[PDB]
Amino acid sequence: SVLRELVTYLLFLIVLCILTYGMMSSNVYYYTRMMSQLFLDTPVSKTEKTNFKTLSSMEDFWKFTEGSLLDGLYWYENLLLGVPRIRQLRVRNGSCSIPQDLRDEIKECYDVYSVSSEDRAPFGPRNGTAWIYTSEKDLNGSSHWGIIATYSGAGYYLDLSRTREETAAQVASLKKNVWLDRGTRATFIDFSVYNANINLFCVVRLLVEFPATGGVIPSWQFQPLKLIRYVTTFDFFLAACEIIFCFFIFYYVVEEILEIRIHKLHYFRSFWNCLDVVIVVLSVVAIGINIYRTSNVEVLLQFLEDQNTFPNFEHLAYWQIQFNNIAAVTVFFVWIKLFKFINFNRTMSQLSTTMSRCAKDLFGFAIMFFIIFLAYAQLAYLVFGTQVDDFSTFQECIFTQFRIILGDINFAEIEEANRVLGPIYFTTFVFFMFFILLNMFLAIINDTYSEVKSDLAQQ
Amino acid sequence: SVLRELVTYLLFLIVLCILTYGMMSSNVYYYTRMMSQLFLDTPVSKTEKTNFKTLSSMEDFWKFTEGSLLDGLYWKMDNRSFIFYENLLLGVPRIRQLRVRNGSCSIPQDLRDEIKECYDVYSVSSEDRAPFGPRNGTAWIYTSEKDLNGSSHWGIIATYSGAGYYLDLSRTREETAAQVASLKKNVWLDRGTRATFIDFSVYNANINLFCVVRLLVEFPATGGVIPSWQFQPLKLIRYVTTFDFFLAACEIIFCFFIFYYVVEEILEIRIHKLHYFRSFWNCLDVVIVVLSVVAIGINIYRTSNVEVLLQFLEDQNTFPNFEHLAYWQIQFNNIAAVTVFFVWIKLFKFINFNRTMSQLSTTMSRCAKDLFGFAIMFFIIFLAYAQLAYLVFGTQVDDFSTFQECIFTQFRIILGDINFAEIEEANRVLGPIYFTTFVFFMFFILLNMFLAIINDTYSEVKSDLAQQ
Amino acid sequence: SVLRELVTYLLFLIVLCILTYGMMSSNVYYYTRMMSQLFLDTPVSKTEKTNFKTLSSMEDFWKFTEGSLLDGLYWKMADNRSFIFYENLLLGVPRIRQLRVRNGSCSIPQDLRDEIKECYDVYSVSSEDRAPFGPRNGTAWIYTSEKDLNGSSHWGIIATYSGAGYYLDLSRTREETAAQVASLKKNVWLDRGTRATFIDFSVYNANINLFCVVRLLVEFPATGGVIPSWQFQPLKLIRYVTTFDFFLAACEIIFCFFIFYYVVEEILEIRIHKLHYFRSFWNCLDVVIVVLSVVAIGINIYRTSNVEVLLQFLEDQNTFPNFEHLAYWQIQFNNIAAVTVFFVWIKLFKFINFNRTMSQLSTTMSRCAKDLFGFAIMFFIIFLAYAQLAYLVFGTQVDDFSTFQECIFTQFRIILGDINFAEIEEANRVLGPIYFTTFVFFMFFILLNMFLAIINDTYSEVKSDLAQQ
Repeated sequence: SVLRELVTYLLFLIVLCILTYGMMSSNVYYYTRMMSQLFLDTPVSKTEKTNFKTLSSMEDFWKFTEGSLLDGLYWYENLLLGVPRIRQLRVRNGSCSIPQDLRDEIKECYDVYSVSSEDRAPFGPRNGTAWIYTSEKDLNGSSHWGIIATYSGAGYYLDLSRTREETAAQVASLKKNVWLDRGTRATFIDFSVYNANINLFCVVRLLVEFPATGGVIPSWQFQPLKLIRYVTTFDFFLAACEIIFCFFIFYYVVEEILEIRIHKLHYFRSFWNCLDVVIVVLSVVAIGINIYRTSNVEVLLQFLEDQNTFPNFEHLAYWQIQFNNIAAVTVFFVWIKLFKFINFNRTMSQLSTTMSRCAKDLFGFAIMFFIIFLAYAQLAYLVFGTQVDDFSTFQECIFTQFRIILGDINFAEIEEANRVLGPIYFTTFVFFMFFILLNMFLAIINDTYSEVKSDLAQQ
Repeated sequence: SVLRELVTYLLFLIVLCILTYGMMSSNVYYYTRMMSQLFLDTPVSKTEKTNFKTLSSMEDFWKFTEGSLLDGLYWKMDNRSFIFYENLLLGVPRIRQLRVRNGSCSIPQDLRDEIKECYDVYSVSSEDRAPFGPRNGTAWIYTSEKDLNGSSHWGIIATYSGAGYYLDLSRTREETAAQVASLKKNVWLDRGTRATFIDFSVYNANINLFCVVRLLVEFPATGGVIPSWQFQPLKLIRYVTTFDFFLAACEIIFCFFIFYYVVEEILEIRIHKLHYFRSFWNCLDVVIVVLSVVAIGINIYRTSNVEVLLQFLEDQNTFPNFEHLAYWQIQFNNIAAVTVFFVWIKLFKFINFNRTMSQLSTTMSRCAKDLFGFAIMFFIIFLAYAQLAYLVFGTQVDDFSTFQECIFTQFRIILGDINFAEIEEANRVLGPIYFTTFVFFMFFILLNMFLAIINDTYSEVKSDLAQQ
Repeated sequence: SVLRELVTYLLFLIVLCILTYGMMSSNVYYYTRMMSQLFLDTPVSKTEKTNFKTLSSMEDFWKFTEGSLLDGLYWKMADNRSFIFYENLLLGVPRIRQLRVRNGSCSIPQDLRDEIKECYDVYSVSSEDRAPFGPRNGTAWIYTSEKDLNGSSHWGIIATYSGAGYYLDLSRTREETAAQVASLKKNVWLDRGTRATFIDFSVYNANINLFCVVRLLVEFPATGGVIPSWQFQPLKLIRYVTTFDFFLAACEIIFCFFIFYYVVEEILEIRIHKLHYFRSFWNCLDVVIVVLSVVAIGINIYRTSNVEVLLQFLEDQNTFPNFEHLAYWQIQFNNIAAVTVFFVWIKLFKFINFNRTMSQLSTTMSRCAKDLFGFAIMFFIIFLAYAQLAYLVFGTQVDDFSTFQECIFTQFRIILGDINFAEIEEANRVLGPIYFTTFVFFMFFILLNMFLAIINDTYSEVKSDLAQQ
């Protein structure tokens, strides 16, 4: 009856497990450590200890862009794959309204970054393309969604060279004619690498944000890509597994459309059918991303030998990230669907009936729990927001509250920032979470279990 | 009926949130962060690895003042000083110490033949009010609290006063260094010194936000140094942008809501339903109204009491007195945060839109007199353990040095965030006994008693409402 | 009536708190912290990063004695006194003392009596050396008895040492203590037979009225290595100075009167009425409190009445102040007072019955104690089985299971999640993960829930019985 259904699903599960195991051991994560450590951890020179992880000004950034960058870009032992690009976004003088109370000394004001306040005039000597505005369309750029703002794709860009002898000269020329004024608000550096020692790709992005209050906020992201081809037999086995998984999910969506065709009258009143639909949509988006990257990985090999043109390879990294994050939740949902099927004996029948008969009550109390949770998170944001660095943003406040529930409290800066109303908040939060609120879920489950056992016994 | 109350409560909550996050400028953290990293983490000199956070003596303070402070204060492009090329230093900084007099404490007659001086711990009754050193300037002459425009501080060791021996520094670096060198030559920090303060302010005209800095160094009566700091941003030129006018309009609307709520509360307390505090929502409304009125009072008091800013602006070569404004800003922020928390908690009055939520609310309500009655006993045991820990470990751990610190350590014990390598070496017996018994009684007795009360109450409430 | 008992207990509690928290006065934590940071955390020299807390050999100890110790002891301004923080006065001179064992004090196998020549046992009073050695000139090379040294046993980490040994009294200035220590180092003073070394001194700090007694102990185990330990204790020996001291004395007298009254009342209530008197748990608490209080009073009387060492020091202040027994008895008195305060606060449960909510909870606890004891026997038997298995398997490798008590402490910490599974997995790749996983699973899934089952059953039973009746 359900033997085939269970069997098909079990077959489907082992295919996913094999694919994940093949994906879990790509020997790439080691490579990304040992490639990021070259740029973000090597001092700028033999004298200073400053690196990209701990930038603190503009002069050290100028030191970094001629030095620890060129030193690690031309010499694990990766090599270049084209020409890199440096771009900046900046605001315009007079973007503010200085209060009339004090204007005899404050002559220049630059607002925080925004599209309305962005500068478009040609500044400095108009010799090249770094001293003139180019729109987002002309650069084929997109948003970045940085730390303190979101940055567009336009700006003042300049493509570097393939030989360090000329890249150093041109970056020194850009340093001589002052390029990073007070209005500079962000700076991007991008390039691509091959590392011919091991066949594995990567695209890099380096960001420096200049706040209106002084200082720098360095940010980075490394995302490798794979050019997997028919090399070994295990690769052939994985490819065959991928193909049979594509056919299996095709069959599965056929049965799903059949289910929604004959049983269209009611298909969302059950919790499991929603699981099936989310699983199938995540699977289809994952396979779409996979086929997209497989189609587009062949375009990029033109830059391996010699091409003096910047390769625009950020969408590949974005979609690789999305693909990984979709695959993780997909396999989690598949394992939960497996957890559904265990209803063989009377004991498991009682357990499943108990878990199913107390779903609306648990959902109902989740609302109260999260109302209290977000009230506490908002209190923490309003009290420690400016000082602690663990509560600087609302979502970071929520994450810190979840970590505190799992016993990862600090309480050092919490008490230092506010000697009263900080300890009060911590003690009340701990007392109410660990003794009162979290026990309501258990109370609901206990009462439902007792009711189910009594009902079956009297039946 | 209830819909009108719900919608007016929703509008009140919306305007309150808009007010709170209007003055909660995004990414204001990095301004104070850069200031702290500049004035705290910087080593006092190129050779030394000591900074302000790790001061341990008085020569360390003298090296810091002539070192990291004069580097982080004065920048070159009587010209002005821009800290990060954006932050402008307003006026001059001020340094001020508090002293005690020889003879404030008495030496026993047994040891009077080898110990002469005796300086008490800091107190107002034992404070030095006499000139000393080369008595020519204001750094060697006592100036009272009112003649100096100060107030109490409440440091770590004690609560210091607003008087003492002060000196207003200069606008440039060349002569400020000379002033500090002269204060170092003629000994300014003797054995009598009990505290020292440094204050200054910056503007950063890009955003419209002042910053007030205070660095406190306490010299305890046993020897040593306890450093402290405080960076607080302020906004005193509010009306600059259109969003500021929007915020002012929301402020007026919020005052209108608070007045309406006060009128209704007086009406419902004076004649109708006298002594109606038997409910919970009424008490919650009273707390919210009282907190809102206190916040409005503070805002009214310190929204037009900005004549210190005008007095600085008419002559910018003086010390800007912005400490009271920072203190009242901090108090206002605390009151507003608590008010927002309680307004959010009030939302439970309206979530009864089905049977499940109503049943959950009833179960949570009917277990209020039992959980409170057992929380009394829980806290009796908790405070007994805290007292024992204070009496045993209060001299040597740093986590039990004060009673409140003892209480905080215990809530942290439950989360497993302890050392136990310092509890066990502080007292080899009665330390492990403490830890073992505390863990056993917290996890195996009282937690299960809380859960038992909750379980029994939920079952009884559900059964009785279902049967009725 | 009950109000009389309540008010008398409240007055007793108030007096006891006044006394104990007057002893725990304004921050002496910083007084202790300054000294400990000055001596323990100061690196032995400019280049090396070694401090007293991380000694590893004999040469490290010799660097510490000639290095950070003299710098932290003697401060500058004719051979004047040294004020440690310009405020703490070094009293008299410090003393250094060691313990030794005899050459050939063990048993070595006859199959190696030509390969192994010298042997020194672990420390024991039957194995300690008592003969002159080296350049037998002064008191550093001649054994001096415990009675002649006015000392006592210390109970260090490894063993309980004696009050005797080879001692030397240092000087009042750096230029002479340095020479004395250099002469001790040249004519080798620390051989392989050394088993311990002590350093003692005291300071005053007249700004407050509080002595500090410091002892630094370094043990050399028979298997090699160094184990450092320390002890900083503040004392008040000149009590009556200010008016608050007179207030504390009056409170002391009042507390003694309360203890006498309680003793006579409990004696007259155990004389005839209720000759058993012990099956109440409140009478047991009363007698526990009375016994602890009279022990504390006796210790206080027999330690304060003996400040004769202070007088002897005050006659001539170029001698070693012998404030060791005073610090020891101060520590004992502090422990007894802390426990007494704990139990007096716990006795407050006798009066919180003002309504039904507290009454039913107290009844629930009383009626569940009898079953929780029965289950706790089994819980602790299983706990001790796990502890002994961990001691026997991981005891020689992990450093967290070296002794049975350490195994119990480690298991209680594991219950909190304060453990490092990597260290216990490396020691034994099999039976390590099994022990940890099975312990966590059975402790949290089975043992922690039977307690809840019993508590909930008894609570529901008593609530329903009261409601029905």
